Amino acid sequence: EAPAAVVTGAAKRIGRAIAVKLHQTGYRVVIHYHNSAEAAVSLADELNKERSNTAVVCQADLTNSNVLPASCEEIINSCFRAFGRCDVLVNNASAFYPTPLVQKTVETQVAELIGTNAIAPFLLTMSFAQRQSNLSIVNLCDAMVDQPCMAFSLYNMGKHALVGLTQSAALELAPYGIRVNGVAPGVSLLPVAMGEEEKDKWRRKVPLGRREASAEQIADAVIFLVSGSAQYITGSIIKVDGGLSLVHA
Amino acid sequence: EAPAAVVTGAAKRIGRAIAVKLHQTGYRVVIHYHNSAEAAVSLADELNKERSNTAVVCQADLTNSNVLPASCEEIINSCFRAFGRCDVLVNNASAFYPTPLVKTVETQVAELIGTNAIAPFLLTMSFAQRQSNLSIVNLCDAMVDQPCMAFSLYNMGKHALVGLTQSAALELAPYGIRVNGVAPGVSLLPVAMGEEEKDKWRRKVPLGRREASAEQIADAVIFLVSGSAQYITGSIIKVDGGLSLVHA
Amino acid sequence: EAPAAVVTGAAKRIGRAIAVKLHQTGYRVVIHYHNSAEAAVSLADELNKERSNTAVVCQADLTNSNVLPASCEEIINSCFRAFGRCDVLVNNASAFYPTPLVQKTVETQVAELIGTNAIAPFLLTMSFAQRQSNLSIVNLCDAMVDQPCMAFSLYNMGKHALVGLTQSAALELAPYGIRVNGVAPGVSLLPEKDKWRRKVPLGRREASAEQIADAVIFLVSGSAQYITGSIIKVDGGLSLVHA
Amino acid sequence: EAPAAVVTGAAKRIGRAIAVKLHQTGYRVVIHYHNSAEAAVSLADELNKERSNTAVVCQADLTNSNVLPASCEEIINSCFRAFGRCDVLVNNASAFYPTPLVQGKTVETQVAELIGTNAIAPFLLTMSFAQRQSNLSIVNLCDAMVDQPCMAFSLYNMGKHALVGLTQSAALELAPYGIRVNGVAPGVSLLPVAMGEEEKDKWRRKVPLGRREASAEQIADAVIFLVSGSAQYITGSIIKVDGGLSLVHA
Ligand SMILES: NC(=O)c1ccc[n+]([C@@H]2O[C@H](COP(=O)([O-])OP(=O)(O)OC[C@H]3O[C@@H](n4cnc5c(N)ncnc54)[C@H](OP(=O)(O)O)[C@@H]3O)[C@@H](O)[C@H]2O)c1
Ligand SMILES: NC(=O)c1ccc[n+]([C@@H]2O[C@H](COP(=O)([O-])OP(=O)(O)OC[C@H]3O[C@@H](n4cnc5c(N)ncnc54)[C@H](OP(=O)(O)O)[C@@H]3O)[C@@H](O)[C@H]2O)c1
Ligand SMILES: NC(=O)c1ccc[n+]([C@@H]2O[C@H](COP(=O)([O-])OP(=O)(O)OC[C@H]3O[C@@H](n4cnc5c(N)ncnc54)[C@H](OP(=O)(O)O)[C@@H]3O)[C@@H](O)[C@H]2O)c1
Ligand SMILES: NC(=O)c1ccc[n+]([C@@H]2O[C@H](COP(=O)([O-])OP(=O)(O)OC[C@H]3O[C@@H](n4cnc5c(N)ncnc54)[C@H](OP(=O)(O)O)[C@@H]3O)[C@@H](O)[C@H]2O)c1
Ligand SMILES: CCc1nc(N)nc(N)c1-c1ccc(Cl)cc1
Ligand SMILES: CCc1nc(N)nc(N)c1-c1ccc(Cl)cc1
Ligand SMILES: CCc1nc(N)nc(N)c1-c1ccc(Cl)cc1
Ligand SMILES: CCc1nc(N)nc(N)c1-c1ccc(Cl)cc1
Repeated sequence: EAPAAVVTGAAKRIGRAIAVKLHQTGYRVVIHYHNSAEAAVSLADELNKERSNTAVVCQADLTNSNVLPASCEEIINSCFRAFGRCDVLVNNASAFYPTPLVQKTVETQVAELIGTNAIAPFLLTMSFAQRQSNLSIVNLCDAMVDQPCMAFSLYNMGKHALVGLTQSAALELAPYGIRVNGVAPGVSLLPVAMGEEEKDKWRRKVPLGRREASAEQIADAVIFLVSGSAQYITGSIIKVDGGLSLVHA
Repeated sequence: EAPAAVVTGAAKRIGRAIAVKLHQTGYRVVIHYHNSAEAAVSLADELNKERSNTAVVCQADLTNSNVLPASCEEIINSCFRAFGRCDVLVNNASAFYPTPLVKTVETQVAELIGTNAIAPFLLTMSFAQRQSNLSIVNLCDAMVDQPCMAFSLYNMGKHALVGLTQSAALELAPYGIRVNGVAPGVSLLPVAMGEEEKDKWRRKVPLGRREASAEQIADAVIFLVSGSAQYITGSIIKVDGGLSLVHA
Repeated sequence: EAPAAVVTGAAKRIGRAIAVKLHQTGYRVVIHYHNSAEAAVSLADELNKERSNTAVVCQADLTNSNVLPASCEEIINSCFRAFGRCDVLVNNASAFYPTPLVQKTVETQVAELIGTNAIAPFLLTMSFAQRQSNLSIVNLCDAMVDQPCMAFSLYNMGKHALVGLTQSAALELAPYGIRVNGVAPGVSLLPEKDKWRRKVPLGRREASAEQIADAVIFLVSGSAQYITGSIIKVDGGLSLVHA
Repeated sequence: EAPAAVVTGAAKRIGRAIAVKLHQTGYRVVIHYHNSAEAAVSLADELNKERSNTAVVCQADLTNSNVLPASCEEIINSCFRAFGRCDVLVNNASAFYPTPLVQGKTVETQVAELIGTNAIAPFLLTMSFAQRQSNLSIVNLCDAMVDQPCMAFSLYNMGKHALVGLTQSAALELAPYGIRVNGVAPGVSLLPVAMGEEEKDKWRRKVPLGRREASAEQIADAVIFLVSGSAQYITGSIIKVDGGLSLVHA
């Protein structure tokens, strides 16, 4: 039978491209979404038009709270309910906004930024492992974590914690045959709210091509990590950043 | 006038040695503690016997919760109320216990990610908002990239603290606040640990086959807050006897 | 036309596996060797039996010396002469032995360890770029570079230098569309063996040269067109394991 | 009896600052130099005027060659010859110039100079320091920007990366001998003498902490900490002294 993957935040942008490319590869997919119901449903319909019964949606808020463990367990359970197995988890969903140190509550910001970027990946990892071929987890990291944007402390803290998770889970889950790796974009699809002049400023920084990564280029690295061509790779984080992280101030 | 410092988890072990050394250097100290009230008060009394009105205690749980921002604002405020200034913040307090992937898990998240990362972040916000050689020192972990098995939430917290160190160094540089870390390998070993297990850790350390004293950790904190470190920000100094360089 | 690749130290072990997989992928290949002429020619015979005139050999000593720049220019030129193009350079050749700090001359050891592991990759990079589509260079790094083996100072130095070359050349050659990346094995083909295997988290799977070659195939592919300056560890998780 | 230190490339700039601060701390010093004879002697005269017989000069080219091991052995021997002991080695001397990958000295001369001064001579001096053997240590002058390198400086960057590898490998292997091995990694400190003020200001404006380069004494302060008793458990560590520069994105 066909393997099955969960992709978080899969309705739009990079998560959509990952879900598409996994499906093209032969996976059945759970399209997790939070607010983007119409886009999630439209994607599942597109994938099911290609092969019936190969895509479902699953709604969840991945903000940290006392029920986040239950929500994460339910996302994994939704893959077993639909497809009878769960071979790949892709932790893609992520909040991003500034949290300046000097002048939503700050605890809501902690819950959203650390919850989506770190705690939900951790809880999803627990539930993936507990509910258990070529099993693997891919975490969407950030190649610029050590040269961060000013005023983004909580986002940066969350992405650093996700590197720690990737490493710790690779070590702990290797005996169960589950590999755990990361893909670290530099700039890929730019923020919807960002003006054209600012987008071009970011583009001009990238050595390879002076352009952002497509979503498909990011997804290409995810497909490699889940493939049989990566069977001895665990704990690794692949930068897909066009050289951006090597550029000095 | 004498500068003042806040040290979190200062009643015992490394945080106690840091508070002692800061005091010996000339700082007035806030000794934060959670459960260890008798040891925090005994330290305060020792330091005030050495020089009157130079130490106070401040109790707080640094577990993450809806009240943690207020608690961290109150720790910093305690230094201003006692001493009229707050020049140094040492984020030392830390929960450490296994969280296997295969207390509720959300309590473990609150304790391990709150003490190791969120409380340092909120303390950093409160310190900066209240603002000469100002600096913050974060107690990191030199083994964060070769972590102990089954310690994912602790490791996640310590990685998040590296990110805070860097992000806060960059954002607080314009205000003249330096932000750095000290990363022990093994220093004071857990008190429950049998000597046979302690000796196994000691044997791994290239430099002397022995754990760091708390005082050796504190010496790196004293350097980073001193005028000999005035250009250092965003740096994490390993104090690990070469342990992180040892392969499996 | 089919793209072409140079693989250094391609007669045996990892380099041989890389050459085979590039050839299977559709590359024409230059098989570099120093001492292993019989194995280089045996490999070329196997590859040419599959597709005629798709594999040649090239002899060079990659020890640093006054003639190393000309040797490296000749390896690159051999690819252009055989195949009319040179799309991929894999810097695989490497010397490995201990050089204790406290007690071949030490300067011969510098020439071999630093020359084969770092300087010849630098000179090959220069010649590859100067003679220039999906162009890329892949350097064989070491996943244990920051947890080095005791008494291997010069080997470790040269592998660190190779990381610096990977990064510096990625930046400088990006405007030319040449990507520069690394693959960092941990324990692959062993030179006591069991001791090492039991420490690898993914130790249920034997380490293989083909697994290393798979990462090289990804990095040279169109699936890696935005990837430059990246070093992929292929080590079963070994570098995550504390002492 | 006062401890003794060797500082390479100590006639001017950062290496002079390091020699001066070690001397102020109580060390006797060997001021190594290559071409800067007048500045080396000037400095040793100043230090000797402060306390007699506490500074000597030693001349040596640190370019790689088949004689480099003998030169490095001789530098260490000069410390024992003058002072009877050698407690600290500071590997400061360093060539720096561009070596573009795509197109005067031959490339092999550039290799010998850039990799010799930045890496091979530190390795040979480390071997001779250890063989000739309490608070013994080595400090290597690294570069905080080694992972965000300047365009066209590949050989310099390769040499600094190799020096990180040496720092770590020598820390591990020399720990049983009680010799600590650490690094200090400037971002921008004293700017090139050839650089125009406009270009210097471009660099200064990038630095978060103060929008200025490190003084030479700020770099020396980190060296003095690492050789001190306050660092007695620290080995294999590289301290950035960079004002936050390495944290700044493109
Ligand atoms: N784009 C880049 O250049 C870039 C650069 C560096 C790293 N990355 C990483 O790559 C991944 C994909 O980036 P992207 O730009 O495609 O991300 P994005 O568009 O900013 O976010 C992806 C999705 O995350 C989901 N999400 C946000 N908050 C959530 C919450 N509270 N609960 C559950 N889901 C939530 C949202 O789903 P709904 O729309 O359904 O609400 C959203 O569509 C992220 O991890 C990002 O950090 C991207
Ligand atoms: N010891 C080592 O070898 C070592 C190795 C690597 C890193 N480090 C780091 O170095 C720092 C000091 O280490 P240590 O061994 O001295 O630490 P420790 O003894 O484990 O803990 C220090 C103090 O943290 C406070 N703490 C724990 N949970 C708390 C909470 N919920 N709220 C507030 N405070 C809390 C406790 O204060 P009360 O007693 O008052 O409750 C405790 O005494 C830590 O950050 C540790 O991670 C140490
Ligand atoms: N095996 C592993 O586990 C492992 C681990 C970490 C990193 N790596 C990296 O992976 C790559 C391939 O490793 P491997 O074990 O397959 O290497 P290997 O067999 O030790 O050597 C590869 C080839 O390099 C060539 N070589 C050595 N010294 C030379 C010189 N002076 N001039 C020219 N060529 C020379 C030799 O070719 P000839 O036989 O023709 O003379 C040799 O067959 C290396 O860069 C290595 O450092 C491997
Ligand atoms: N300045 C900075 O901003 C900065 C930034 C990053 C790293 N660093 C590192 O910090 C250290 C000191 O920097 P600096 O700017 O003071 O260095 P520098 O002025 O460029 O060079 C220091 C000395 O190196 C000696 N040297 C050069 N080539 C030599 C050779 N072939 N043989 C022997 N000695 C040789 C020269 O001695 P003579 O004059 O006697 O010939 C020179 O005075 C260097 O390792 C540098 O890489 C500095
Ligand atoms: C808002 C898009 C976004 N979402 C998430 N989850 N993470 C990010 N790192 C970004 C991001 C992308 C490009 C730039 Cl230039 C800045 C931030
Ligand atoms: C329990 C002491 C402790 N507390 C905290 N906060 N962090 C740690 N990293 C440790 C610790 C020290 C030595 C060993 Cl061997 C293991 C863990
Ligand atoms: C001789 C094989 C070899 N050659 C080179 N060129 N580099 C290496 N790192 C090794 C190697 C492989 C396995 C072990 Cl355990 C140690 C070293
Ligand atoms: C020429 C001074 C110099 N010498 C050496 N040995 N290394 C360096 N890294 C520099 C240097 C300092 C500042 C700038 Cl901006 C650029 C280079």
